[PDB]
Amino acid sequence: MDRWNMHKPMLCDSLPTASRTAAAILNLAQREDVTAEALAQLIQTDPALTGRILRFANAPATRRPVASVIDAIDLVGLPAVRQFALSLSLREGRCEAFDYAAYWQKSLARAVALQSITAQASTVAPKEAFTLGLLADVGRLALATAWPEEYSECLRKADGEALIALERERFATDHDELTRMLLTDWGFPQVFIDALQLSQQDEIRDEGRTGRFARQLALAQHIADHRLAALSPLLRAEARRCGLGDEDLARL
Ligand SMILES: [Cl-]
Ligand SMILES: [Cl-]
Repeated sequence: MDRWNMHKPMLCDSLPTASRTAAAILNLAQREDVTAEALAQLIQTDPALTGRILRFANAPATRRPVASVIDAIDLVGLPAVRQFALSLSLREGRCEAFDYAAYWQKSLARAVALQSITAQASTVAPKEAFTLGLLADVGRLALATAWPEEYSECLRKADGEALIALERERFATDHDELTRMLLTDWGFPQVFIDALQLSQQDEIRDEGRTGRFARQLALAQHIADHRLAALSPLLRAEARRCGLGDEDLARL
């Protein structure tokens, strides 16, 4: 497991993967002849393994950072990435009150939504956006993994802003700050973290690419929450402001 460093909390190797997803990743990883593409498609359904891979690929010597499993593969080679995939052989999970299935389901759905949204726009590369969507709240997984019993207490007594406040008290960090710190450790440049933080405001007025990407993130989040539960006038207005064709996003 990973040590919890109070000054600079950081989990990566120890984050769990879903049993079914791990089984399938291992199956493919042990397959005699698997493509880079098939392996990446499968691996990028898992926030834990995706993070580890990005972090490895972005570690100080390398050269430019990557933000998708397929780009990591091109950069460091399929054999190295395969090693990380086979490492699952060696969880999901200890935090009693944390809904892991819900977390994994929502993370993928959001990744998929953000990819579609950005695919019809010109802000960021959709494969990189997918990854950010996948990882947008990986800080939740990390707290649940690091402090399973303490975090179960928090989860039973609070949600929303009150949960954030409770996390700060117990851990001197919260799941959103932790996410940004993780994403920063794993190689993402600050504009992406800022766009993510922006996307979490009640209302996103900000101009520029950062504002537009933030509105795209906010839309992926709210749309994903909606299916897995229409959009408010504000969100529709923000949707219109990025420019949106609809409405295969509100279902499938
Ligand atoms: Cl440490
Ligand atoms: Cl604990």
